[PDB]
Amino acid sequence: RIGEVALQAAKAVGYVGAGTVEFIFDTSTGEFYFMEMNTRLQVEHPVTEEVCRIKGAPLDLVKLQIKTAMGKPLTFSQEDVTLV
Amino acid sequence: RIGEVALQAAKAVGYVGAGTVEFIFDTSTGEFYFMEMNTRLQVEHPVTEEVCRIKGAPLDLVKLQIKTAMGKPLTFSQEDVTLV
Repeated sequence: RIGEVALQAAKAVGYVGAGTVEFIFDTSTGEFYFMEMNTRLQVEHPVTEEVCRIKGAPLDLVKLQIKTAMGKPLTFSQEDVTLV
Repeated sequence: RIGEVALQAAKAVGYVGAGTVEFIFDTSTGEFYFMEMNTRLQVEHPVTEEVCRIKGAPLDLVKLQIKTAMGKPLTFSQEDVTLV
């Protein structure tokens, strides 16, 4: 679900490339509320990489951003990506 | 290459669903020239199916057409499909 909310916001403003949506969460309430988003690659990009593989292959975040600039379209759905 | 030519024509007119582009070819010339296209599912659909697999799974042409009508987007690039 975190994804469905995040994709709605990025589509609404229109977005190309890589980015990060930030939330704020309370355990007692159990719900997440939007706080801020950054339209820029974070410093924490290589961290999230260790917990995601696409089509069984290692993921490179910067690679795609160059390929995104290339104009080529993607090759994978949200599905091909799995955490490990 | 047959693909690159076919995709150009379908994009130019705009197209949704399944279709077939027909060519005419001379061995002596070695080049293919456009003759006609049909904007309709052929009768020969199950034939081409035996020579194409997507993500290693059996392909169902009619299935996708319902899923295309569903509004869901695809899950595979031109690559995932291989002949066998």
